[PDB]
Amino acid sequence: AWITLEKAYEDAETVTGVINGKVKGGFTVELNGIRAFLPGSLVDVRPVRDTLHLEGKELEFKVIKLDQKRNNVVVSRRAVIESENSAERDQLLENLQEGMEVKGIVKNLTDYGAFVDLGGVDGLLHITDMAWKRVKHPSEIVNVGDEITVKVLKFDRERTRVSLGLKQLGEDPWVAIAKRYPEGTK
Repeated sequence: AWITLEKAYEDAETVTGVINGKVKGGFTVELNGIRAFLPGSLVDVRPVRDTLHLEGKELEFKVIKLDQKRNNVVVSRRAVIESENSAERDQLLENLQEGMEVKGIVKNLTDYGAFVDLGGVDGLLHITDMAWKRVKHPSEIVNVGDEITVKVLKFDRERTRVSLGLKQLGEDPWVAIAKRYPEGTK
């Protein structure tokens, strides 16, 4: 099995595997007795809110990384997912959508930011920038699969990543404070 997964890493082979469980960062797959990890942002082209149907199904994965030292292989639904996303990443790379303003669907929420799919690029929408308010948890404002319009603060071309912000639609209250609250106000 270990020789099998190493060749499929070299040969880019499609291997059948069973997803044994889902964790906060992805799904656990088993391939010929070797433990695989499917990243949450890499599970499917559609951010299907009902992930329960993905548990226990035999599905094919492409070996991205084989770790001899840890007995774990990181797989994603590759082959199929990589050529389409390169064209779409290039399209977003060429369009840049008036400073990357785009409707996006939140694939997964993390405690330091939200993963928002803009159709090819991964954005971290930080809890600080989800709203002007210092929210303790992103889960109350945006649910997995909600469409939010977010404005990009930073575009990382080399990693095909965008840093997102929601604050910029809400008129900056600090500039209003300069007009609302002079020094000395109780």
